[PDB]
Amino acid sequence: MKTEWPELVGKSVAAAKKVILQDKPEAQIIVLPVGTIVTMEYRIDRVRLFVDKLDNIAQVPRVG
Repeated sequence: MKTEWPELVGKSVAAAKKVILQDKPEAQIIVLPVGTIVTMEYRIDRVRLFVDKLDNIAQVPRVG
């Protein structure tokens, strides 16, 4: 189980989702502005995409 996609930093949401869904077809993908405060709960189904103001991936996407 691959759980992180560092190679997607700087990519658009559209591009990132295409790669993630190949690896984890039933992923629950949520998009949030980078810096958003989140809780510590671990959700194995989820992959949060933290984006910058240009709508590009700003932090390494990971399961959780």
